[PDB]
Amino acid sequence: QDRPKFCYLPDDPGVCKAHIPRFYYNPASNKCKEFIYGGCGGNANNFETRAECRHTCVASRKGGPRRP
Repeated sequence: QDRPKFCYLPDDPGVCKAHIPRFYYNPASNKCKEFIYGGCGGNANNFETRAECRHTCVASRKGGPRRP
């Protein structure tokens, strides 16, 4: 893909018992979401905003003149 494969990795907050506002890209639904990060496991898919999350994987695209 023209985009990073780590953007496909499901949200991986890990297995810890904490709470940190984090974000991941969901290509399967073509949408950004916020998740609660712990502190145990994780991946390269761990942002702090939706505008970043889309600019990471949903970059370089020109198709659909303002879809409904």
